[PDB]
Parts: sequence; structure tokens; C-alpha cells
Amino acid sequence: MNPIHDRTSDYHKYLKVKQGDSDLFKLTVSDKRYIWYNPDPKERDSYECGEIVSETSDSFTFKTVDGQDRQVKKDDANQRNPIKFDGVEDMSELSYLNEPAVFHNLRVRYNQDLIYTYSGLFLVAVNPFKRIPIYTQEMVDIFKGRRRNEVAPHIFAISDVAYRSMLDDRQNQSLLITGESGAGKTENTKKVIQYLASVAGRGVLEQQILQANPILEAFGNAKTTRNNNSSEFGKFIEIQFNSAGFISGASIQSYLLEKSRVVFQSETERNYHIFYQLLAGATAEEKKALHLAGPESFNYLNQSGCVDIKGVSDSEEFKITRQAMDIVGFSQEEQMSIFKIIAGILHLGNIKFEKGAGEGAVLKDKTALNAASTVFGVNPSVLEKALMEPRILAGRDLVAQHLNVEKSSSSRDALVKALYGRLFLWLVKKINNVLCQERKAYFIGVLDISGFRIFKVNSFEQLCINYTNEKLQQFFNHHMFKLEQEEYLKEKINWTFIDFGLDSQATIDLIDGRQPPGILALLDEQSVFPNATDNTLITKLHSHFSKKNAKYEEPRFSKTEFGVTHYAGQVMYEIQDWLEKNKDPLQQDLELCFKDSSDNVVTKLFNDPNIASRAKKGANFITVAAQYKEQLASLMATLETTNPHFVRCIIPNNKQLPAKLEDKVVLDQLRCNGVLEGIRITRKGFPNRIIYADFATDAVEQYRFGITKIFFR
Ligand SMILES: Nc1ncnc2c1ncn2[C@@H]1O[C@H](COP(=O)(O)OP(=O)(O)O)[C@@H](O)[C@H]1O
Ligand SMILES: [Mg+2]
Repeated sequence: MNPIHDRTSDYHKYLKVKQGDSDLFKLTVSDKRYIWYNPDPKERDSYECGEIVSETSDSFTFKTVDGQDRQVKKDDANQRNPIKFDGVEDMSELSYLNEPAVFHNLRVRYNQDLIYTYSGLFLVAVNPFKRIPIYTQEMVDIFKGRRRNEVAPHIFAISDVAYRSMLDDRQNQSLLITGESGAGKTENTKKVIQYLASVAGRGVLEQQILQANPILEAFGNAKTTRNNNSSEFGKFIEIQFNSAGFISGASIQSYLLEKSRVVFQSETERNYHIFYQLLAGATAEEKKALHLAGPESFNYLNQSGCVDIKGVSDSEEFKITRQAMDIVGFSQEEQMSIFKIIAGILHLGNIKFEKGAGEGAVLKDKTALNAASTVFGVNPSVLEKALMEPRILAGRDLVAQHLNVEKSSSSRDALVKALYGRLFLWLVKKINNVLCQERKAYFIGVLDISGFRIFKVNSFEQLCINYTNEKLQQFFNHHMFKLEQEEYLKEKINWTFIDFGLDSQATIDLIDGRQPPGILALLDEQSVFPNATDNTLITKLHSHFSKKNAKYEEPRFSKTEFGVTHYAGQVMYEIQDWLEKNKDPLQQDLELCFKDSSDNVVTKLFNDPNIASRAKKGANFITVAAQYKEQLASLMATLETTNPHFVRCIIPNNKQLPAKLEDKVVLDQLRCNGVLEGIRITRKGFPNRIIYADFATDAVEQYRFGITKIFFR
């Protein structure tokens, strides 16, 4: 029996709306009309349901839950959909398209653990914050080759749609999985990968593809206050296919790894999972060879007050990371070198610099220095001198510096951050060498980049993330609205342009523009100006955009911050240390020291130009901002060669709790993601177009005859 029609199947139980009872039936056939209203107009996102009792030509009168009658203009009314629409799988079918109506549909579904809902062309996924048995091989098999309209909403169905369009249209595809921290991006990304591996698999290559994310998560994920498994890097995964539709390989591109987490963590947060995994999972032999101890013995792990995650066994995770490495193809020697680098970083963090005779730092206790030098295979006396007494050129003269405690400690942190970043780049390169071994015919790209963020402190790293999200929103806007209307106006179907009110260009230009120069261009200019400070930088920004740019704000409450109005709201950025972050400096004597390592992996991190080198940009190296703008432009160009599909992950609350869908939290995300605007284009427009020579020309309202095609709703 077909599980799609079997009321006893797990498909029906977990993916379909439960059969309503005779009491619900009686309510459903009622001719009564209702309105969604705010009992307190100071709380716009808090709604109640009121019955319409009377009407005039331009108004409705309704009874409140309290009993009192209120009047609302028909133009201002948010009518409640007939209850037969409650739980509808595609919200473009709703009679009334409004904020409480959309929220209420999502709520009815969520109360039944139905996390997936369509909003016209795209998928909405509300995080359940609990396990739902809808990702089995049995579920995969049900979704295989079914049309979107034939099955319930699911991450598997949007993945199958992308796969079929790739075969039928001979076009590359993309699945853009977006949302704020902890919304569910990474979980849904993994479901896309699992699905494609199964429906397009032949498998050794498929198993290795499935083992790529567990390796990268051990090194790129950490417990933050918003997510126990927060991704601290963005990723673009290309699943590669041959002409026949079989997976021929995969490619991974990583973005914005949060390197400062290695040296500093906020209270309750953790460093990268790998540090805890190695300390809990190492064999007694490994612990002796790498000079390991408990996380409380390392400065890089004993500052937050948190060394474990509830329900996570770090030693068991370590076995999973090690098995993922074995499957992918990392040798035991390469794995041991990877663990020596992690061990070495922890030892480097324990180096305590002290003031010596007069100005200049000394190292009184060499235990941590020697432990780091042993695992790294470097000379400890050369390491010591490179940290406290690095040599530089003053003109053409060779001068030994003598760094004080603060500068010595900052140089040591720069080395740690360089080691970790370079190791992460190396892991991605090693994974790609295995998974990308054929020339692809087509691809399905899965994008999982860091979500839009408004933290208490927003710095350069938050600007790069929010800028990326701003580019993605514009891409969504262009594909959903602009390009769609441009097709209607070119085909001459007598279309009246709709201003959807979404425009990210001014914010994008404010950040990455060249003429007039944007934030990044001004930061790069200041980064090469010898006398630049945090003060000259903020003054330069204020001079260029204050009272000149509608998206920019010079705050009255601070002298070191500026505001940017993003699609997802205003963000105040602090500029402290942006010059140093943009230069990302590392003392050349440290590079020389590590280039001379006895370790084969450490050597690659300092000698492979594609990992170690910084692009040549004349007088000075390329800045981090210029490098990132370029890497992002390249991502956008790849995305523009694809047919895109959007998955909007919605966090239900800010407490990481299941069964607690919060009005204010969800409605704020729906407004940012353009969910209502997205449903309006699907309803008001002509989503499907087929030519007469693609099936007198009419051969027969809800259609439009165009110049070269017939449009239908
Ligand atoms: N579909 C889902 N099913 C079960 N748990 C989920 C699901 N999506 C998210 N979660 C839970 O929420 C957490 C955060 O999800 P995640 O994908 O890591 O978010 P993001 O990448 O958006 O920051 C997960 O670790 C898991 O506990
Ligand atoms: Mg994630």
C-alpha cells in the first residue's frame, strides 16, 4: 500500500495534518467571519481573534475576547481565513494574506510538529528544537521523483525539485538555506546532502561526501549562547553530477572562519569542539606525546566557565571525527599532525609573558614554550626570539624589536589564529582533493552562510556577515521580484509594476562601493595610511556618510561607532581594532620559524602559497576586506549561473526550547525574509510560462497571451 495514502504510515503520522473531529467539522461549516486584531495597539505582534458582527461600505465591527465592540476600516482589516485553510501546505492558497494569518497557519502546523510549509515558490522551516522521525531512508524513498504538489512540504521535496529541474532544463541549481543563528540552516543543509547522495548515488564517493561536514564541524563549530552547535564559518557545497544525473563529485568553499574564538570566548560559550574532543578522546599514549591535560589546564579553554555541552559526549564525538577522517582518506600520520597543531595551539596559549629589566618582555617559565615547539617540530629558542624579539626592516636596515608583554601576547595570539585558519583551509583543500576528482557536467550548490546578526557588540566580523546576508537578500529580491516583473513587461502581458518595497542596493553600495568610496574602500585607504588610528578611521567614516547617506547614522551616544540600516534592521558597529583586523599581521620571523618545522602538515601551512601567501597588491598586501569582497563577488557570480531555491529557516524563540512558538520572534523573521511579498508575487503574477511551440494558438482570465509565450496563474 502507498504510504502517501496509507493513514497508518509514518509519512501520514509525521508529515500530514491530523484528521479533524466532528466538533471541528461543525466549526468548519459555520458561515461566521473573524478578524485578527491587536488587543493592545502598543503590541503589534500580539493578536486575538474577534468575530465580525456588522459592516458598513468601508468598515467592519467586531466583538473582542473581552466582549467590547471595535471598528476597523476594511483597508486596515486583517481578516482571518476560513478555518478549512488552517494547516494548508502552501500559504499562497490562503484567501487572506496578512501577517497574523501567515503566523497562525505556521502555528497550527508547528503545534502538530509540521515544521515545513511552502510560501509560494520557497520553503519555510521552523526549528522544532527536538527530533522528528522524518529523515529516514524510508522517507527519502517516498520523496524520490515526486512532484512538489504530490507530497507534503519537506526539505527532501525542494531537493528533488532542484534535482529534476537540473535534468529537465540542463541547468545548474542552488539551494540557499538562510536564517539567524540557531534557526536550523546546518541541519537542513545536511538533509539536502543526505537526500541527493541517496537519489543520485551509484557508493564510496557518496559515503566520503557524507563524511565531509562531520570533519568541518569538529573544527568550525562551537557552543555559543544562541546555538550549542553554532557554525563559525559559512559554506558553499557544490554537489557535482554527470550528464546522466549521477553524483560525480563535490566541492566545498568556506567563508569567514571566526578565528578570534580560538583565543577568547564569552562566559558560558566554548572554543571549537575539536579542542574538547581531543582532550576527552585521546589515548593515554597520545596524551603523553602531545603533553595533554584537562581543559581547565589551558588558558584557551578555562576562561568561559564551560567545558561541556549537555547531551554531548566529546570523546564519542572524537571517535566520529576520527572515523570521518579515515573514510575521507586522511592518513594516520596526517591525523596525528592535525592533533599536534591543536595541542600546540593550547600550549601556545599557556605562554605567560612577563616584564623584564625595563621595557621589553621576558619568558621566565619555558614549559609551555617547549611543549608547543615539540608538537610543532620547531626550534624553541628560534620560537622565543620570533615572539618577543622579531626582526623588521627600518628602510633597508635589519632591526631587532623588543616587544613588551602586551605586544608579545598579541603576536602569540596572531600566530595561534594564523595556525588555526591555515589548518582549516588545509582541511577544506584535503577534503576537495578527494571529492572533486572529475569534471562536473552540472551542479547543485547548497549555501549555508552565517546568519544575519545584531549582537550587543558588532565589529568587523559582524559587518562581513551582515554584508554577505545583504547581498543574498538582494539576490532573493532580484530573482523573486525584479526579474519576474521584467519577464512580464518584455512579453507585453499588460502588467502593472508592483513596488514590493524591498531594495538592498543603497546599503550594499554604502558598504562595498567604489564611487563614491564605501566603508570597505575607506577602511582599506586608512589601512595603508601610516598615521591611521581608530580615531582617524571613525572621523573619515563620519566625514563621508554622516547626514549624507540615509542608510548611515553617526550616533550621539558614542564617538567610536556608526550605524548601518540593513534589510533586517539597524546595526551599530564599533571600529576598535579594525585597522589591525584588516591588515591581519603576522611577524615574518614567526613565518620563518614555522617554515622550518619537522612536521609535514605544519610545513604545508607555511610553504603552500595558496594557504600561506597573501595576494600581491603593490606597495602592501591585499587587505582582509578586499580579499573578502572578491571571494563574495565570485560566490554571487556562481549563484547567478544557477536556478535558485530558497529555504527560510525560522527560529521559534530565543531560548532553544521546543513547543514554544513566539509571536514577536517569528513575526520579526517573516518581515525580514520577505515571506508575505514572496507569496504576493506568486498570487498576483503568472508563475508558469509555456510557449505554443513547447506543448487557434489559444485552442480553448487566469491566463495572458504574450509576444512569445502563454502565461498562467
Ligand atoms: N529539523 C530539525 N530537527 C531537529 N533538530 C533541529 C532541526 N533544525 C535544528 N535543530 C536543532 O537546533 C539546533 C540548531 O540548528 P542549526 O542547524 O545548527 O542552526 P544554524 O545553522 O541555523 O545556526 C540543532 O543543533 C538542533 O538541536
Ligand atoms: Mg549552522
